[PDB]
Amino acid sequence: SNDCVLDVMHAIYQQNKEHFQDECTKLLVGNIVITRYNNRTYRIDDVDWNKTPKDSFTMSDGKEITFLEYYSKNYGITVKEEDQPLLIHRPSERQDNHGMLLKGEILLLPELSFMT
Amino acid sequence: SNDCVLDVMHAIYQQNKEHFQDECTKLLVGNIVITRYNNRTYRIDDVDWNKTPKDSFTMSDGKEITFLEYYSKNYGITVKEEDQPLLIHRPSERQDNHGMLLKGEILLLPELSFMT
Repeated sequence: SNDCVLDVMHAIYQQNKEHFQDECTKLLVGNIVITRYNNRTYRIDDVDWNKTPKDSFTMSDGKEITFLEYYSKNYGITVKEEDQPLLIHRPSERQDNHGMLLKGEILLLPELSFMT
Repeated sequence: SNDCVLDVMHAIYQQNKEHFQDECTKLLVGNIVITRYNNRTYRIDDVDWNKTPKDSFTMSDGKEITFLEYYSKNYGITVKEEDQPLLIHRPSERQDNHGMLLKGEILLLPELSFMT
């Protein structure tokens, strides 16, 4: 059926990629992980596929820093896979304020998380 | 089950990616495409997922050139998607020489190929 091949390989791609992501979340969301570099423990609520260790976050005074730097400075850890998604853990009284959010959101790297 | 999360997301990834590729070939291999930039027509025998327009090929005297340059110089075409696979078309009397190959192999970009 007349149509650019790449464009077809793009549609097909999406349909598959999406099934892949929906399969990791359906397997991770709900379970408990251990950040081994600090013996802590969190329960995954979501996976953020649109973020990556190259992205940055904003500390208290506004200063921004990429997850890559944050981990080598605070933990002396060199993140290998700079293309992994971020694991999301949400606290217990996060939204509350009818609309606006309170507590932020905890972001872990799959590379440093281990299952149980 | 105790195991690094990323490593799990890697296995799961493969199993999916592979299904994706096996789905494009199972849909392209056998069909006829039209390189619109020259009204030619070929029958896809394979898709080479391990190659990309950034790879190069060797002309008659050995001189190497990337598909990206080859297309802007010979056709004045600027390839957008530098991450697409290469479509493979094999001729009719290619191997012959009990072992060694004769005629090479024709490589088309999905971005420039259209189906029928």
